[PDB]
Formats: sequence, C-alpha cells, structure tokens
Amino acid sequence: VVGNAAALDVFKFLSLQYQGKNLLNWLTEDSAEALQALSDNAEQAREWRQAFIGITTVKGAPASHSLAKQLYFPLPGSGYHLLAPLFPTSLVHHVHALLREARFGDAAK
RNA sequence: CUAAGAAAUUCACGGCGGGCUUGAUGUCCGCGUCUACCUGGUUCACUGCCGUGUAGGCAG
Repeated sequence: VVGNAAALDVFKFLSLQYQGKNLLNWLTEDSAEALQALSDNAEQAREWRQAFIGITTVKGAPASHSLAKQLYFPLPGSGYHLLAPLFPTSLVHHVHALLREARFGDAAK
C-alpha cells in the first residue's frame, strides 16, 4: 500500500478485517458484515463503503516521472516502444519470505 | 538511444607486561673400464737484414 507516509496508520485499521474473521471483503461490498458490528447510521455506513473503495481502485492519474527509466526497444522493422519498468513489490515480498525460511528458520537450521 | 541521463565521505588515535624443551642410540655388505692413433695451425700471410723513398747478398 503506497501512499502518504503520515497516513499509513489508518490502513492498519482498514486492513485488520483480514485478521480473525473472513470479513476483509465486507467493508466496501457486502456491508452486512459492517452493519451489525459497525454500529453506524446509513450515512456512516455509506461513507465507509465509499471511502474503502479508494484503496483497491485508482488513486490518481496514470503518468510517469523524469526520474523514471523509460528504456527504448528496437522493433522488428519499425521504430521504438518506450519501456518504463517498475519495481515488483509483490514478487520481492514473495521471494523475500521464500528466502527467509531457506537461509534460516526451523528446518533449515 | 543501454533500470538511459547526475554526484567529494570526511576527520582522530600507546597493545602491553612474563617465561628452562628435555633425555637415548652400530648403516652394514660386493665388485676387471676396455681398446685406438703422424700439430713443421703460418705459437704474425712474413720477422729481423745496405736509403725513413716501392730495386736487394741473408738463420730461408
């Protein structure tokens, strides 16, 4: 979850719903798991279901930056495409958790 | 047209003190090397000889 650095504390309260229950997908859609133990009115339930959709959906406009890479690639019989690569946060999290049980851990030690 | 394109790491210092490596010893033993012959290399391409000048009798 990339975003405002001094605003990533409410993300823990929004994402604790995938801990304990199975109601992480109950806050935005399927608010029957957010009406009985939420204890808010229709304005509060609607405002929560509207504000919780702005995480997984788009946050801003699709763009790039001058400090990005944006390589060129020659085409087979044409000009070029600009290739702007990105950092695989999901893949590096998966390989990082994969290697922390392979270098140390219970069985590997 | 390259994870393209850009960049000052700076500075300082006590490692220090001590000390028994000891003792012993059999290297023994044997043997056929064998035959063969022409330097006056020019031990300076000439020493030393009547004129230091280009012709000459000598130890040849």
